Amino acid sequence: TCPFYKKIPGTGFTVDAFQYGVVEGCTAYFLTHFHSDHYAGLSKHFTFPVYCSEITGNLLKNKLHVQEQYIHPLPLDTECIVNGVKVVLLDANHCPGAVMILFYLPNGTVILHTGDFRADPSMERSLLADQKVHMLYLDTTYCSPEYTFPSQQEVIRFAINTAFEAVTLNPHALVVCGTYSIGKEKVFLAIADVLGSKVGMSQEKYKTLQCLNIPEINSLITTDMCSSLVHLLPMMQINFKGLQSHLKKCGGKYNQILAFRPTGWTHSNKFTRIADVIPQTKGNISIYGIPYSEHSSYLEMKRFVQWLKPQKIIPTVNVGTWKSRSTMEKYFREWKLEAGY
Ligand code: NI
Repeated sequence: TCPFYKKIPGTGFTVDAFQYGVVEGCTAYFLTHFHSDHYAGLSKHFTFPVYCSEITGNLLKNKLHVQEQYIHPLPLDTECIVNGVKVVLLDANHCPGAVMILFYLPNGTVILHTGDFRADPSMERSLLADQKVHMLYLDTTYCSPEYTFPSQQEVIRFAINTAFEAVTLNPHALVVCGTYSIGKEKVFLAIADVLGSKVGMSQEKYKTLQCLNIPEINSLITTDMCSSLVHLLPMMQINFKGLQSHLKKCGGKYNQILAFRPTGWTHSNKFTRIADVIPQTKGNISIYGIPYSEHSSYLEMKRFVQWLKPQKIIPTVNVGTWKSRSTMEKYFREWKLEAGY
């Protein structure tokens, strides 16, 4: 049954709750972003309102085939009335189309649901700054002090450099980039731009990217693999048995694959910096794992929460075990005591 942490008190509203059938008393199902654990349940046979960003609506319509009439996109940063309740959608700094939602209840309570987010200082000067928020439904994916990671701009810098040097040394080298969902487009789009290439991909992956309101996208992606030296493949295929094979498929056109795997955190974050990363090499192929995150670091989350000073915090990730729940509450208390809310 729909968990309590996906229900907004004093509304007929639920958040990211599509896999429990008809939720009793739900007049509106919000969707924060197009990642499968969050949309699990939607199909062409959904006949209840869905409220989401414009980009998310393009993905619902074109990838899952939901019918134009049941998709209600809202603009960002704009006060909207939904079934007699004022809401606002804010950019979550997660994947394309991902939002946070602000709900202003008739009784005067104000609730922020983060969806999935990477907290940033720029959020402290958004519409959030204009009033008190009482309840915070929080993306706690990396809510532990070991989770440090660098800035996206640092990680993208590294990648642009590795690739440029490798291709300038060997003009017949391929850059491959691993993907499974939307997210992390900047990794591959940045490398393509330094190399003067479009990024080549399958027809389904091209389909996904054409929903995203990226400007000038027609100049940046293609379905013609042969014309292109940055390629996207499945992350299930980013390995030696899979790369070798893929290098065979190109028809004696490249003699070296340099590939990137953009992961959130892995335990080699604790001991090695970004400047001093190495790859795994079997022959002419080399695979690099890069810590590109679209979720808050521990410190990023902590700063945001200490600035917001909510009266109550409900975690939405890592809630399945008592040990995890207990561990997060301890951090929340630490934070509150240090700050004096
Ligand atoms: Ni997500």
